[PDB]
Amino acid sequence: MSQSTYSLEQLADFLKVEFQGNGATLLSGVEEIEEAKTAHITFLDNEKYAKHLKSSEAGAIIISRTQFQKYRDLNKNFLITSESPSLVFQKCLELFITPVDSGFPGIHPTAVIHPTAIIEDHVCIEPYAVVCQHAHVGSACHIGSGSVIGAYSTVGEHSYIHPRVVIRERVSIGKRVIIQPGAVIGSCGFGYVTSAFGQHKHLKHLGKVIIEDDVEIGANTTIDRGRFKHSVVREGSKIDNLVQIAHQVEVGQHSMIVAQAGIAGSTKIGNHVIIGGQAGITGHICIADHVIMMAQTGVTKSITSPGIYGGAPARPYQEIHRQVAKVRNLPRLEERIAALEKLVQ
Amino acid sequence: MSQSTYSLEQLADFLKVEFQGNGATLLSGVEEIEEAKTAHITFLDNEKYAKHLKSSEAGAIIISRTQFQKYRDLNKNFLITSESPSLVFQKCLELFITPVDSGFPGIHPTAVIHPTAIIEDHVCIEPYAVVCQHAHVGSACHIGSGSVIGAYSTVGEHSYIHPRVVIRERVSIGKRVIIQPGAVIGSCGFGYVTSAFGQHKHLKHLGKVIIEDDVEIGANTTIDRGRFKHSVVREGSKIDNLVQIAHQVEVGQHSMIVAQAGIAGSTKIGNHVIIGGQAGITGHICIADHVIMMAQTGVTKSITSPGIYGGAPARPYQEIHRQVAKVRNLPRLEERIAALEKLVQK
Amino acid sequence: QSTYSLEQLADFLKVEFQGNGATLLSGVEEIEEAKTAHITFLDNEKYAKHLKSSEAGAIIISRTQFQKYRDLNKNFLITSESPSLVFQKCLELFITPVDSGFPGIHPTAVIHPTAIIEDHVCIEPYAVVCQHAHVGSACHIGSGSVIGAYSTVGEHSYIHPRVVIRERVSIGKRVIIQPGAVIGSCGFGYVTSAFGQHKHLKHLGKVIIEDDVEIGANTTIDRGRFKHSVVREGSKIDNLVQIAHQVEVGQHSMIVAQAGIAGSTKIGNHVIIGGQAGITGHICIADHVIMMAQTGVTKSITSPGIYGGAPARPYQEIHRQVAKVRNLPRLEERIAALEKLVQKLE
Ligand SMILES: CCCCCCCCCCCCCCCC(=O)O
Ligand SMILES: CCCCCCCCCCCCCCCC(=O)O
Ligand SMILES: CCCCCCCCCCCCCCCC(=O)O
Repeated sequence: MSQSTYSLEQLADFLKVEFQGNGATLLSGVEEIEEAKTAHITFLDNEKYAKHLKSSEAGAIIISRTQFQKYRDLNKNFLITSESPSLVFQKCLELFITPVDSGFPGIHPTAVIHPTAIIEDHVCIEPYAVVCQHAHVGSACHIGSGSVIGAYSTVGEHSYIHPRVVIRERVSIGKRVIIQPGAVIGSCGFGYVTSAFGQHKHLKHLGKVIIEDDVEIGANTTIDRGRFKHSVVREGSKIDNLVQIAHQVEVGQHSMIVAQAGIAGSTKIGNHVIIGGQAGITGHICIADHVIMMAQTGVTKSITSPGIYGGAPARPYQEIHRQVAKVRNLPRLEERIAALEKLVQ
Repeated sequence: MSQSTYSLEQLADFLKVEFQGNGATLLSGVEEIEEAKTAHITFLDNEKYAKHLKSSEAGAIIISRTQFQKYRDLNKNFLITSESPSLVFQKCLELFITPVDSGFPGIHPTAVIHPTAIIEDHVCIEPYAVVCQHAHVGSACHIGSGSVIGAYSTVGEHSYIHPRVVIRERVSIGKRVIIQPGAVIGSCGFGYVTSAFGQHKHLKHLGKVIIEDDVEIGANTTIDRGRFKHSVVREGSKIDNLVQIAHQVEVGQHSMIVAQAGIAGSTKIGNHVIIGGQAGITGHICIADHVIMMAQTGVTKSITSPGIYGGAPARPYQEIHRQVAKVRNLPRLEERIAALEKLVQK
Repeated sequence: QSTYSLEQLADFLKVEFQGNGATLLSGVEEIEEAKTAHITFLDNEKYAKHLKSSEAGAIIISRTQFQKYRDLNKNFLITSESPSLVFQKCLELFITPVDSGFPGIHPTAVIHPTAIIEDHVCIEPYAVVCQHAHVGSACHIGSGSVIGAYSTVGEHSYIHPRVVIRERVSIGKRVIIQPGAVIGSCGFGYVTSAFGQHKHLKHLGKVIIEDDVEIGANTTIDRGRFKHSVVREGSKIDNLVQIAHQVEVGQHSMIVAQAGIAGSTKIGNHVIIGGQAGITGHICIADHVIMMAQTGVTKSITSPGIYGGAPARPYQEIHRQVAKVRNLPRLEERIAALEKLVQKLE
């Protein structure tokens, strides 16, 4: 609704934060640091940008105490914080732009709930959502339009599920979980026995999917259920869009899987891992904790020790960095085998 | 059986196109030029050398004025146009297979429409679709069965939204846009802050997504919203299936993204660009106008000049072509040290 | 969930046992962490090391494999069938499938008067069956799914929730389709003005899914401009897969998650396409060809065998290539020091 302006000083008092420069500077929105004019509050997160600070027009830059110590002399208007400058920036963001809901509060009449399903306090089920037999929908839970909550599936308190998500049977979603539109949770794992005449016999997958607390699942991401055990995404992990997660995959706590990456069956990913965009990881292997996998990686063996890895096959960062450099240098190496065929003897 | 027969001349008059050949020739279907028979209507590509034309045994051949000039002397039945042969072929095709909707005209009773939302005239909203608060659906739109138009979002006139599409809140769709089944427009960016030794906190994404006119978005493709700025697909760009558009990516006009490709956050892609299938582009870069990236390209840095690119990391095409070759020639280069090490006399 | 003894299990399975047939067992579990109460099996090799020291109450094992471990004092169940299959027979003794609790045709189903629905068929809340569709007997139509105009579903097929089937698609007998899939979206074909502009062409071809095909979650299959796209019988397709327009997938082929096949390409019978592999348009893949994950096929393949890499090359050749690439620092040695006989200046 708004088109609000506030004074630098007003913003500071709001943010409960120290400031230097004109208290009366007028600020009408937020903007990233390179683009920002005198109308905008902005931030610098960590040194990545730097060059963009002394030239910036920003009428206010949100800064940390160390960065203020580092940039003290520059003639800018600062808001000095001890929290993440990006996280203080978010507070400003939320001043100018407020979230918006669908405008269908509580349980819409068109929402179908099976008699055996248990509905908790303060829940919101949107038009045309379907809750199946013996499902548990938690307290303060949001279920979006045309979403499905399958048989025996449970959705822990404060979870938010966007429009057209499919939560198959026997899936348990933890607390404070966010699922973007299109996500499929609990699809059949891709398991066959090929007969001698080359015909593929389906193996009925009767496992579960466990998605733990504070996990996020992206748009149109598909997580398959295990054959008999469980596919698991552990507490705090964040999964981007269009991601494959095959039967009996386990993802650790506080891990990140970027868009369009895929992980084959019975692979375990450790805690605090990053899987880069469009990466691929085979079945029946492990990734150790604190591993970062670059974008477009093909990982063919377990990665046993922490560090950065890239390429396909995946090799440690230094080894692949060298490999690329040497491949670019083949023309210059043939030139050296050339000069050598200058031999008279 | 064929629902229809026409004479060359009858069809010429239907198409509003000149003809050259035998006006009485009978025509009862369409086929591609290398498979067409006497009863068939076909078109001349734009490629396809003279040999394709000559040995074609087809009742009629849709051709352009320029091409005709070059092939005046050939005894074929020609349907000569100043438009694109294919576009004209299209109309011919539509005489043998007629397009079919779902059979639910106008606004279905089961559609749910928030009182605060404004639905223009002549709109088709199919069964079980939801239109949220302060949404605006323009005149002559189609909202597919079960699709969702989010809070405050706008759809321009003559847009076709197929079934089970999610348009999230604050999304702007222009005129004549087509969105395939299952697409997701305005999901949240993948943007987090890291605290407590690598725990990831959610950052509310409150920017919009802007889709300009004549843009097409393929099936199950996902287009995230910016953090505060906007994700933008410009005029006339066409996006395939299973594509990822990351937070606040800007795509130029008349650019093409092929299936399964992905652009990471905050990247600019200029006009007349083509991103081949299953490609990846990192965040915070630029692709100049008129760039073509081959399938499975992995782009790591900006591209500032036009032309074809491939490989991962992406290099100009000339480059990865020599590379593949020198790599392939590795044994034959090692064989040359199996000989240039025998000469080690004294 | 109950308990059985080895002997009872052997007799149920019609399979021979070795070890003590009094051993009580009550569940299943992967080969490593199987206790005396768990049944397990061995059907690859990468977990074979876990056998010597595994504690399973029962190990289902092939006649061939049994030779290598029959000396160990583990309880074995020995079969000449698929160990995995025999294992499945056990699995189903402890866990049972669950339906949604909505039998037959839910009153919210919206069915067009001109559609035909056979006997003994389930249609779950808010499904939408459009004009001139036919749904065979013993079919399951999952919640919020769409069956488009003139589309048919063969008997005993299972459509999971939120599946979209567009116009003129024919699903064969006993097919499974996972949530989110999209069958019969528009092919990615445009007429490109010389000027750069891209013009839409309604795709009107039919799409055919033959009996026993399985299609994965969120997989998208496009229809041809006017000619047909076919998935021949028995083929299994995984999640997030792109099948572009006019593709023929031969019979009993496997396509793994996130693969993509480009336009009007023909895949043989008994073909395996690995995860994230890509195949260009207008080419051919011979019978019994196996692509590895992340393969990039750029040319037709005609000889059966294992293929990998990008561009695709036969197994032993890409192996050797990776090998010679890794070797490059070592090969530079034999060069650096080969050059350092400019000491032959004397
Ligand atoms: C230095 C050599 C590394 C090997 C080259 C491949 C990956 C480089 C890392 C940057 C990202 C690659 C492009 C994919 C981007 C994406 O999908 O989001
Ligand atoms: C880039 C596709 C256009 C066709 C022109 C031929 C260029 C060679 C194909 C690029 C190499 C990658 C092969 C995978 C193809 C795909 O994913 O669709
Ligand atoms: C980009 C490939 C060319 C180079 C040589 C290719 C052989 C090794 C790469 C195989 C990747 C296997 C990773 C599995 C990915 C997945 O499961 O989806």
